[PDB]
Amino acid sequence: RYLLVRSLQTFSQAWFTCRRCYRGNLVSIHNFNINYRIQCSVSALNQGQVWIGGRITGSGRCRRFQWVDGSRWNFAYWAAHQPWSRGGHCVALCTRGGYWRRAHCLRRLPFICSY
Repeated sequence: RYLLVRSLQTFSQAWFTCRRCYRGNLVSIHNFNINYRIQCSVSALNQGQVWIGGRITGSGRCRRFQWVDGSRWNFAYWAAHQPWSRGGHCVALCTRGGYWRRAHCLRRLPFICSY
C-alpha cells in the first residue's frame, strides 16, 4: 500500500515521517505498473515532483543506488534529460510523466510512503 503526504519536507524529514506517522518507509518502485499507479495518484498536485525512497550513497568513484526500505534496486524510470552529475543524491518522481530525477536532498517536496 502507499499514500501521499502533501506536506513539504526534506528527504530526511520525509524518511522520518513515513516511518513514524505511518509505520512504513518512503516508497520503493520495482516495476512500471506501480510507477504508473503512483504517477496517477500525484497527477493533480501543483508541485512538480515528490520524494520516493531512493538515494545515491558512498564517496569517491564507486557508489550505489539504494532504497531506504532495503529492497533491491531493480527498476528505474529516469527522465532522459535532466541535470545528472551533481544533480543531488536523493530521488524524486515527477508529477508529470512519472519520470524520476535526481534532486538535492535538502529541497522540500510532498512525498509517497508505503506501508
